[PDB]
Amino acid sequence: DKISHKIDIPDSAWTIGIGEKFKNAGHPNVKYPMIDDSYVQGAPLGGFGAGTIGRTYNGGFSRWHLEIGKNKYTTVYANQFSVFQKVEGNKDGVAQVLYAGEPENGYLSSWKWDYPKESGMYYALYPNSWYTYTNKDLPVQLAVKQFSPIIPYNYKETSYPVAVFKWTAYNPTNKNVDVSIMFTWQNMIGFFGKQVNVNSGNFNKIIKDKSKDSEIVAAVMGNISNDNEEWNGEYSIGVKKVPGVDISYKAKFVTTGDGSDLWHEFSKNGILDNKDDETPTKQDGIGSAIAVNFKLQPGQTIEVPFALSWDLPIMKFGGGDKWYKMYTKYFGKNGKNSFAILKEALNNYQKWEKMIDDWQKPILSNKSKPDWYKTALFNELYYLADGGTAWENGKVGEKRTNNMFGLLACFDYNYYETLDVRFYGSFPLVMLWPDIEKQVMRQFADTINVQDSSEFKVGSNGAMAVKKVQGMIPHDLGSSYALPWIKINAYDWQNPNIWKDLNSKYVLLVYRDYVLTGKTDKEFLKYTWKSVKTALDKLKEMDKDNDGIPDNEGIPDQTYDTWSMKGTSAYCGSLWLAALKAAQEIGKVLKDNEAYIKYNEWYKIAQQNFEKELWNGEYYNFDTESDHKDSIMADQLAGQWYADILRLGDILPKDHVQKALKKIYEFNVMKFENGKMGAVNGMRPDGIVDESDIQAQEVWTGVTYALASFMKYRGMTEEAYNTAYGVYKMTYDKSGKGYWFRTPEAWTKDGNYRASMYMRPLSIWSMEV
Ligand SMILES: OC[C@H]1O[C@H](F)[C@H](O)[C@@H](O)[C@@H]1O
Ligand SMILES: [Ca+2]
Repeated sequence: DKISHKIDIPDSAWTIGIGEKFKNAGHPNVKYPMIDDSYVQGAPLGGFGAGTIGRTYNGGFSRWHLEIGKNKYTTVYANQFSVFQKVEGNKDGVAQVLYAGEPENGYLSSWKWDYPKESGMYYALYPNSWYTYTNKDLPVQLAVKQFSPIIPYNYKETSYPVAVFKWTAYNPTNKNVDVSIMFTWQNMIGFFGKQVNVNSGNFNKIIKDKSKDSEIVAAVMGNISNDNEEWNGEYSIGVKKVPGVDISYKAKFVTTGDGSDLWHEFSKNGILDNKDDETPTKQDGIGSAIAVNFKLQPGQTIEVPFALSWDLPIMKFGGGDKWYKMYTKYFGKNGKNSFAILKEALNNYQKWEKMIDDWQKPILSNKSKPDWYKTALFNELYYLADGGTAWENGKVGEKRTNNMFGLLACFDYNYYETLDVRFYGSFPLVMLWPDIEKQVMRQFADTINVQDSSEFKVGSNGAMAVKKVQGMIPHDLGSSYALPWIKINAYDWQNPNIWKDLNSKYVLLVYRDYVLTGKTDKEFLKYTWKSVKTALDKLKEMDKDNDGIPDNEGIPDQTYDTWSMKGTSAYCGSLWLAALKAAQEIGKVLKDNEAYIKYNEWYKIAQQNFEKELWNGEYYNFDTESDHKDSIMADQLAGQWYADILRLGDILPKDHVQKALKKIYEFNVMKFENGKMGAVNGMRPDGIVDESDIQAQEVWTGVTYALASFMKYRGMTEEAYNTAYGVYKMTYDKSGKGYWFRTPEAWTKDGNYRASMYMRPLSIWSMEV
């Protein structure tokens, strides 16, 4: 490997061999079908709300999130980079597709597939990823850096449906070598959203943009229809000319054929026919190819940028609503703008690289932090793009001031902005994209007094319940299968209108968003204040026994939605205490004296009774009335965790908090698989995992990262990082279960999982507060 010295990969990048088989991989541990796309994954490309494309460590474009809210795992084999090399003096050169695999059927059989093992590496530190190619049959070594401009405090470039592929080629040998790099792409119009005639009318054109000291050559792959539908738009691939490279292209090759129309040209001398052809297709799939060719002398290095863009302006959800995607603000809505997007990337990628380096640098340069922690911190952010992210710029047919936003909990539980989960998972938004965060919270504020008296069947017990109760915060803002932002509470496994955590978590999120953006945004507190008061007042009515604390009802009436709580729970009780203290403080900021006094009174009574009911001398009991009420819960002091972040001080005695955290580390971490897999949710005081429910026997990745954050604030530094390390290890390490770029909600002691691609582990960013 002589190419790594010519590029700048951070030591904390996650790494794997191209074509590496992984032997330890986990699978779903549930009864019903659950997504398992395998361990062949990579860091995604594409902006927030743009739709994303997962290019895996084997080189294939395989995890398709272009249909917003859906996960489709299938390798589009025509989408590749390929290389040609010929040493001066030899009769023939060699050509190779840079993909460690081959097609299942006979399409593209002429191409040279099966990139060999032990001949290259993949690296990822989101939003960047890299491939190096160090192959004994390729004398010139190559590397690519690929990325999308995902940039904190930037709501523009961060939305773009674009990827840059910055190639570096170096000749370590003593002979001249002719080199070509080719990007191929299928015209994917009709890949989704078209019920019949899926290729019909697709056509490709070549754009040559020649301006002094600029040449870009690009293929635009679109459809003859000017219809404005979810399926219609354009894809573009292209390259910017640099000194010493020549550009060639082929506008149209057949993807549903043997591929020799293209490959016979590329494999001969690395130079394509430059054949334009705008003839639309009928049944056949078609694609385009953009190539560069250059000669590298001994010791010479050259850099060349390619790019990919996709202009699919309309997202459609299953309930029938069509919305424009955020990036349309910047490029237009007509779906004929893929070249403009591509051109912007090709002309500005160096600036974008520097902007990404500027934001990563504070963390990467901190030599007190171990590299594994940096690997997790950056790569967990993949989910902000890959979580079915929806970000609207108007309803089709509709002009408002704000752009509504939603992140899925996951794809198996297809619910936007699940608030009980976002309590953990929204840290990167408040810390890095706070205008999005506040918009999402205003969305929730607006739902507080919505009433929908129509009834739904509760999944857990078959009983009927009201969809949405006035003054109760919703579980979610809908489903991609129905009507995001419009029809809330798509979730039906339990009735969220009786949950005891949602209203408190809402208030805690509001105050968090004020505190972590500098305690300056009084207008945000003013906007949300009525909803905060309503939320707490409604929750107070669920106190059955007049101890000043809402009573859990012997059912799963909170985020642990199969784990029953009864009476006063440590979890919901501590959240309530903290929410009361937050509301007191907002009351002071907004000069609402009567609110301050009321929530102060409620807080004092609740705090006294919480401590009396639950403090056992070593930790806080799980709750007051359940069968295993003395279980040690990993999340028992979630309210105190948030109180630390919100700078609300002690809600419980410092000494008791420290004892409880040490107990959790000693039991839930260290007695669960020797502390190498995170914190199990429930442990009995005899040191055996609590078996009352599956959720008690699970490690929750986002809960564990949050607990690590809590330990860190409380000065338990070793315990914090050891606790978090288990999650990193399981996710990323060779000794783990292969969950990179699909971190699940949960695993059991065998390492098998529930709900890959989950929002909650974004909570790792609470470790950076
Ligand atoms: O894993 C538990 C988790 O499962 C689903 F995502 C639910 O919608 C969430 O409310 C719940 O917290
Ligand atoms: Ca009570």
